[PDB]
Amino acid sequence: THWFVTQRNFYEPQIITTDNTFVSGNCDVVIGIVNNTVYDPLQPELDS
Amino acid sequence: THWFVTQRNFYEPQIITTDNTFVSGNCDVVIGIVNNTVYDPLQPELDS
Ligand SMILES: *[C@@H]1O[C@H](CO)[C@@H](O[C@@H]2O[C@H](CO)[C@@H](O)[C@H](O)[C@H]2NC(C)=O)[C@H](O)[C@H]1NC(C)=O
Ligand SMILES: *[C@@H]1O[C@H](CO)[C@@H](O[C@@H]2O[C@H](CO)[C@@H](O)[C@H](O)[C@H]2NC(C)=O)[C@H](O)[C@H]1NC(C)=O
Ligand SMILES: *[C@@H]1O[C@H](CO)[C@@H](O)[C@H](O)[C@H]1NC(C)=O
Ligand SMILES: *[C@@H]1O[C@H](CO)[C@@H](O)[C@H](O)[C@H]1NC(C)=O
Repeated sequence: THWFVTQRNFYEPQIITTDNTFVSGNCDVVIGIVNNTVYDPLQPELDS
Repeated sequence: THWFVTQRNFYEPQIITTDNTFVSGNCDVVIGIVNNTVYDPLQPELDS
């Protein structure tokens, strides 16, 4: 049900954030891309 | 005219930000250092 990002050689699930991932292109080009939510750690810091 | 940062093996220009670069030293030591503007993605989030 949930999506995580792990190191390749050892299972260690982390919450998918903007500090784990980078942005390039859009979803109309990558084959097999999946919808999910990426957590932004700066948003609740701004809100609080 | 403009300055970008790209991976060395494939031309893919990106906006020079504090997440693409690291700070060390000052302008008076590096030979050939060039003036430019480094974008900070946190400033417009703080301002908005
Ligand atoms: C991922 O979400 C996007 C929208 O956030 C979905 O794209 C939509 O597709 C439906 C049906 O084709 C359209 O009614 C919407 O107008 C589309 N929105 C956009 C922004 O394109 C996409 O289908 C979702 N991906 C999957 C496979 O679930
Ligand atoms: C980069 O911009 C700085 C200004 O922020 C320039 O530094 C000035 O240049 C001359 C002296 O070299 C005078 O305007 C000031 O005394 C300098 N300021 C400081 C604090 O160094 C610098 O010359 C510019 N570099 C280039 C090549 O344009
Ligand atoms: C994987 O292959 C199946 C066919 O067995 C297809 O239905 C599915 O869309 C494919 N998914 C991706 C990400 O290529
Ligand atoms: C590069 O070479 C030119 C001569 O063609 C010289 O004017 C310039 O100062 C040099 N710059 C550096 C950083 O060595």
